[PDB]
Amino acid sequence: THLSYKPGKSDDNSKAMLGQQSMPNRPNYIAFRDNFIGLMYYNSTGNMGVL
Amino acid sequence: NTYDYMNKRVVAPGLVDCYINLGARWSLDYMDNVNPFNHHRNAGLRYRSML
Amino acid sequence: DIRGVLDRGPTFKPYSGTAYNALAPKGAPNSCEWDEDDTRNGKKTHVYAQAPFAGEAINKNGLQIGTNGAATEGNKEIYADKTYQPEPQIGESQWNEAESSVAGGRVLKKTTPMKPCYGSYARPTNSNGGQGVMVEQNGKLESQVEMQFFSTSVNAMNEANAIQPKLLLYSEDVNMETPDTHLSYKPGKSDDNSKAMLGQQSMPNRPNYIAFRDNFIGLMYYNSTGNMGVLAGQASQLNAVVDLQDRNTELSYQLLLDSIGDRTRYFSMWNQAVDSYDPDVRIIENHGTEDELPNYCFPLGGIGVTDTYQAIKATNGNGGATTWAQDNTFAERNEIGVGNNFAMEINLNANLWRNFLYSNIALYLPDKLKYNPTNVEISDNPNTYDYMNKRVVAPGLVDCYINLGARWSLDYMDNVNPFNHHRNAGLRYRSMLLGNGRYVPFHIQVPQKFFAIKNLLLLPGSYTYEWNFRKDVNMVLQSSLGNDLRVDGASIKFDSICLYATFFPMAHNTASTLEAMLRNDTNDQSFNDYLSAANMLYPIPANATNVPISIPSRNWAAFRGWAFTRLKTKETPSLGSGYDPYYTYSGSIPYLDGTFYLNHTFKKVAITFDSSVSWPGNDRLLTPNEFEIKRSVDGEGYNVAQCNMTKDWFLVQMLANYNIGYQGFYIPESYKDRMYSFFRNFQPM
Amino acid sequence: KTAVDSITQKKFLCDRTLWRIPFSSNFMSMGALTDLGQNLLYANSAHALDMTFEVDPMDEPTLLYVLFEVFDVVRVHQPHRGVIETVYLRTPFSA
Amino acid sequence: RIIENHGTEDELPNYCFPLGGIGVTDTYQAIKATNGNGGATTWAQDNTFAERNEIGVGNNFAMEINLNANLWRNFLYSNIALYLPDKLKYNPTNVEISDNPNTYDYMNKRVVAPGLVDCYINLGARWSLDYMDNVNPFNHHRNAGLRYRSML
Amino acid sequence: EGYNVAQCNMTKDWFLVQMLANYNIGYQGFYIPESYKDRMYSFFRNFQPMSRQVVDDTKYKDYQQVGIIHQHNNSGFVGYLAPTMREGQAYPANVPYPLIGKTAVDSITQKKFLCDRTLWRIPFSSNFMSMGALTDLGQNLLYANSAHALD
Amino acid sequence: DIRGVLDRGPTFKPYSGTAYNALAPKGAPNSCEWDEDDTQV
Ligand SMILES: [Ca+2]
Ligand SMILES: [Ca+2]
Repeated sequence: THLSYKPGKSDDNSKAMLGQQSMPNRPNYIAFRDNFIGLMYYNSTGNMGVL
Repeated sequence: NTYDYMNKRVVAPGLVDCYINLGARWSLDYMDNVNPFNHHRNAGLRYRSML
Repeated sequence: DIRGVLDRGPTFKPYSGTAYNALAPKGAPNSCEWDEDDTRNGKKTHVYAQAPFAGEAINKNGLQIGTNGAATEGNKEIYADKTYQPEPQIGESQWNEAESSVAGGRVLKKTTPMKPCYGSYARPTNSNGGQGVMVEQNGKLESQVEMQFFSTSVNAMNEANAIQPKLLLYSEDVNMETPDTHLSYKPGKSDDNSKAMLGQQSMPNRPNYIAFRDNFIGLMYYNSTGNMGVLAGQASQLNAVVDLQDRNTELSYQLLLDSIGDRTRYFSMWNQAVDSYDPDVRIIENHGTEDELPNYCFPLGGIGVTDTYQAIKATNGNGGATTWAQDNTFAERNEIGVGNNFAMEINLNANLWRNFLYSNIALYLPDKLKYNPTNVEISDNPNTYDYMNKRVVAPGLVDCYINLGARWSLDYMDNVNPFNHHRNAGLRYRSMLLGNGRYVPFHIQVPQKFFAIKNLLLLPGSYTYEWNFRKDVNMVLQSSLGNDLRVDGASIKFDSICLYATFFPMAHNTASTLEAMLRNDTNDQSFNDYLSAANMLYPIPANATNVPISIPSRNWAAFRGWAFTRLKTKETPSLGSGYDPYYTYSGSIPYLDGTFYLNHTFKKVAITFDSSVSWPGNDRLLTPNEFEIKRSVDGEGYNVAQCNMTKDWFLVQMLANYNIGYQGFYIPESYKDRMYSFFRNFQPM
Repeated sequence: KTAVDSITQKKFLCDRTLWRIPFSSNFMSMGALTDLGQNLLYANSAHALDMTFEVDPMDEPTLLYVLFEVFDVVRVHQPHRGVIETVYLRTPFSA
Repeated sequence: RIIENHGTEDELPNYCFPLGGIGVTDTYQAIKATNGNGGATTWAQDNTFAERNEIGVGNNFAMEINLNANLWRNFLYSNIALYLPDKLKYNPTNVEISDNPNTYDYMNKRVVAPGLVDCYINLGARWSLDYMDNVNPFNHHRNAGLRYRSML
Repeated sequence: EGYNVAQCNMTKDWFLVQMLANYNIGYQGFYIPESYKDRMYSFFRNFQPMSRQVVDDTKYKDYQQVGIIHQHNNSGFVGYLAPTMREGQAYPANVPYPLIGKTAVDSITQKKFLCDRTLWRIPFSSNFMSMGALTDLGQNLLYANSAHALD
Repeated sequence: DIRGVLDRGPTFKPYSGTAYNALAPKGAPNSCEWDEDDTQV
């Protein structure tokens, strides 16, 4: 979470700070692409494969 | 580009609410040019990332 | 190809629920003030409101909110503008936010009516959102908002001019409208703003879509001897299209389009979207809800009550008995609770199920189970929109307990035409195609549906091609509820109509060869309509269970068979005639797009040639001389398929549809069994 | 444990169809022009038809929708340039 | 069969209100403004306004509640929690229970702690619980065919 | 608008070209192409028209443009320009404009479509059909015995 | 057929909302005690 409303500036404990609140961070997944696209070079004169 | 900038820029709820373009099956003009696949609802990306 | 302008009238609401302040409670009124008899007699005025905004100080100018530090008069003050300040919605920040000194707010005037916050609108009147009405003085528009200072009531106890101010309310005037909601509990007949009127409630009006029918049915005159079309050779001065009042074209095109393709997908060009209905609205799979856990709200700040307390450091005893004392390290007055924090409570799921079960079934019950309202004027015309909007239907009829745990449909709801609804997905799609407003300029393409020239390959020449179109407003359109449309005044005007056609860039000589080859006598064109049936309609007076029909002597060469069904007279225009004035229903004709529901309302049928020789012939059927469709419970040995029907009628239907039945039944293949079939649309309960 | 005594009801729904009875002698469909349609009995003589219906009562006026099934065919001929002629046949219930 | 937990979408608190809309209340009284001649400002009491009016100040009384989350828990519970293996349960307190470990009474009157499965069990992972695999998943009221046959 | 079609804004010519180049339907009257010829990356599986109406700004005599900051609906029950604790007081709402009922406003209509997830095609045929893996015009002599520049 | 070790950084979060006291009202703080300066000293 990250504080979605911070009334004060200094983080010191104070009477007002009993009013701060929160909000969950947005989700983002991360994985391997479809069909591993890009995992294998192609189409580039630099690193041509060999059979 | 990093995460926190995308996580802490806040946007007013009022821009979209249950009184938007009522009755009309329709897409928001700001959203006809934003890649609709970099979007967390995506089933394939979700499945791959869980796997 | 047609271009025109459509107006859908005043009675078109395309959404369930309302739009304005929908979160506010359905009995909460806005800030206002009304008049009470003095207690001549100087009638007094009472105020119900609150002041959310917090400011600095109050003087005879108003409430000060700014401080221009570099002002010419030192630190001159900045008072809120009376036209839009203070904003209605600006409030506090934190859940505690201890009270300020002064405060301000907005409040209506006694002149305008009072309506609950749920469903309240008033158009703005300045660039910054002001709602105060304007008045022309000296030829220029000016405002009328006027302060209303206020102050403690403790006034009532000691002290004097020490009376200082402590809450300025700004007060004005609006042009309040309630476009899509109506009153559901009005306590008094009179309208003068009482004390009790602060508790009136409002609810929204049933959604009601209006759009073009499927495949643009009704837009072109077919089967009308008065206004038959024409496609003929120009010089011929002789016709080439003939028609009778029985060739029922539109249903035939419906069925043909069913046969050679799928239907559960939509094509925008011809409005191809058949009208479904949710399988759970018609038939209820009610088995309660999952609520083993209780739900519970909580105090915005977590703990609700409290109880000051005092630190007591343990200045322990001396020798024996343990004494105590006080400490000065801590504070002196502390907030502390005891026990479980105060909490409210709600059952979640059952509320959602109950809301849905009321809203999607109960409002459509047959009219004879509803009761007029109190203290609201309701139209005396039992077809218009208002009547259907304002009757009251007891929620106790349908709720969580009805037919619990059983799969069933209510006997009241069997004969209600279930394609007139608002979850009929095809209707929603079509109504959204045009747009959600009420003034619509449109641009459409209509097919040609008469079979005898539907596919004919024309050959070179000059032809006269001409046709007629309807201007009626309940034929070419269709509602969602079934209300008339001439009453409510929705109009439609055709401006330009142009004709398009496509060719093939065939090679010259090849086309010449084909033309010469096809002009010969012996290779002409043959065409056959899909339905290939007659049409007979016979009246059925109310509360009768017997219909005889006789056909006089005639020959029957090359017959095929009988099809039949039943229809409601209120939902069927007269044939042939170009305009049926006695027609006052704009729902969905079954006779013109194939939507039948009365099929279960039959008992049996019997046939005879020359009044003495029955025709199942020769004792084939289990009953002697009659097709026993359905038996009542007395049929101790012939009910089949765990339901009402008899075996033999089941056998006859299964044969005639799928050629199954002489070797044990089973589920016929997919592609052999289409949407309008038998087995796709069979439900025992 | 305390269930009251009860009786049982049953009924079916047949939304969105037609009821069919074809003119075979075995209730099958073995080709469009059915066998009984050309038998000598029903093609070279006259006959009179009587149908009797028993239904379930209602409250508003209604219509019985009967569909006799026959053939409807059209032959279209066009000898010269820009002249088209046709002929129709609708067997019994003819024009 | 497979618990596929993504959390729930809740970025807005959902609040409930007072049946009337305005919170507490405090009597108040109207005043006017006879000029403060040569001096500050007077402050009298006008007679046109009846001298007991209702008014709240600041915001209004309100209570909070988390709709989506609450629904999800109900769910997981009612649909996965109860069917756990017998050995993960304890007898209830001060109520009779038949000793025959098969009949309905025993099958019902036991209690299973909703702490074992929560809104955070294996959160974010497509997975299935160890105790559940070797327990039949066709004996379950979420069944379709069994429901259809029971209702028929 | 004399040429647009399918209740959208796409000229008839482009619709004809697309339908022919994809499924060779278009010389016998249009209809929904069959399933197996219409896969995921097809055209007709990725074509959606849409339209709406909004409030005109030159005929509604009492039009008053309103910024975001001064817009209030559901006031006193929601936040102010953020997802935080509720603020404010009850009041009639200022502006979602009305479009239905006895009190409509002068409105205009807008139309557009969405066709993501496919390529726009043009076949190099004489009459835009798929008559063979090698088109006919590619064999036409004038294109196979000289050179030409393209623009 | 490859094998390796993958690290998705610190910005990896596969769920909407959170898992820590999800029901608790957003505003409320937990038990605490802070300091103030008494000006009457
Ligand atoms: Ca009080
Ligand atoms: Ca008081």
